[PDB]
Amino acid sequence: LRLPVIDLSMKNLKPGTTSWNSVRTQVREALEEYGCFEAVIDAVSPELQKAVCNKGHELLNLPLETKMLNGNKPEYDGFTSIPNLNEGMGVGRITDLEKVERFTNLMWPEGNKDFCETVYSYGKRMAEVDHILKMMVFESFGMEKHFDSFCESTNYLLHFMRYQQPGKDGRSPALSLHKDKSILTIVNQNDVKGLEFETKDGEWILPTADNHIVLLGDCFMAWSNGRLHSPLHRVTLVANQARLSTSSFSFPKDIIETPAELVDEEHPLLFNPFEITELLAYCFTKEGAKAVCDLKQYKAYTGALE
Ligand SMILES: [Fe+3]
Repeated sequence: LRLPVIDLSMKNLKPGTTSWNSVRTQVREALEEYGCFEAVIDAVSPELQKAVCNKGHELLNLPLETKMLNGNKPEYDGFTSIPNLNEGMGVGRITDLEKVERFTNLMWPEGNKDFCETVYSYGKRMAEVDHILKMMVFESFGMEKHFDSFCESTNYLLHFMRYQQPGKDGRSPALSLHKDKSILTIVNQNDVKGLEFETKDGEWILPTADNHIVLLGDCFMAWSNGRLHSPLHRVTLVANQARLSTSSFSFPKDIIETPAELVDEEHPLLFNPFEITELLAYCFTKEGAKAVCDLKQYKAYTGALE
């Protein structure tokens, strides 16, 4: 039980090249079988990775009243906390420099150029990794001519989750089982492990914290008509130390729609089209939390599997 490891060294990785075609096959197979993979990413230096970790702590160290200024939508960017367990919040529209500048001046009226420049740089570099990976998936399904339309006005999110020292060694649950509602999520654990995936079998893979982890969200699973797997995951601390994760999410401009090419006799249409803002909100309500672990419990489900 160990994840695929995919070398996304940007060197040599241009469309049409030999290395690109090899990496494309690895990405498609990993996201079909596991829904995730460890990724070696040099689009971001170790120096920038540590700077973004420091910026996450600086944001989460602000007063509660300041963090609340980022709104009441914890399904996307809003401040969330389970007392004595975890806290988190996000920078929405991280690839829009004007939106990052506004967010920064909301949090730091006297200014914080270091925070704004660091997080925008990381968001831009990780969005290119997301773009390349989606492109490889589209190419793998014969859909490269539909790719630019899919990607128009992609929404990117940078999200920090912090986990308090659990007070014990061994094993301390810290975040509950869910599927992400992104297209892709790219996670860095900042040298402390705990992210844990359920296999299709029902086994558990707890990777080390040396590399980025790519995982599929329910938007890509729906786009693929269930051909790709969105994996169930949770966080379990394995040591008495604090943990901060840095995660990059892609979301569509508005609608996800499954292309006709991926529907056939053996693969009936699983999901009607749906709006991401509605899905995200719904999963955070009492009546809609059934959809957190399974998009088939959402209103878009066709009932095809009877
Ligand atoms: Fe997640």
